[PDB]
Amino acid sequence: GVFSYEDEATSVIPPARLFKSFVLDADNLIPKVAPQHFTGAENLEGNGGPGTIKKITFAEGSEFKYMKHKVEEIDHANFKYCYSIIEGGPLGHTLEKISYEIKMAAAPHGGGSILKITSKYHTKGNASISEEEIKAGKEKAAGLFKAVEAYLLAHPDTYC
Repeated sequence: GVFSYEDEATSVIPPARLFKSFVLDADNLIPKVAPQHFTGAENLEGNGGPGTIKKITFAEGSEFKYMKHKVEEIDHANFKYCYSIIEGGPLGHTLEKISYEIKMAAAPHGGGSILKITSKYHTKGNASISEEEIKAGKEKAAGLFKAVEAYLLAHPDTYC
């Protein structure tokens, strides 16, 4: 079964800089912003553009866990950024794929931004999606999104 879920999240980061950070620097941004929650991330394929693969990694209790996120599309006109689980352990075993789309928008105050995000859970066979799996997907992304603001306010000499 195909299951799409969309959210908007507010950021203190400006809309093009919100976009630019998650496309140009994410491999370093993950352990920059949350070094106990993630061990790091590494380029396995491409050049940071479409057809890129990021091996994203955590242990958080020393039990090592991995994802591979294929960057499928990057669109600088829309400031849209699309990737999926081509891999995330059990997300290949009873799920098959997770189709992401990060889209920026303006904040109403014009200071920071609104992050818009789709995550699309593809389940194997007739399997219904777990609410706890929908939550597990959101919480790692929302973890990094709140952590990059806290990082950017703690270490402001980055231009992003």
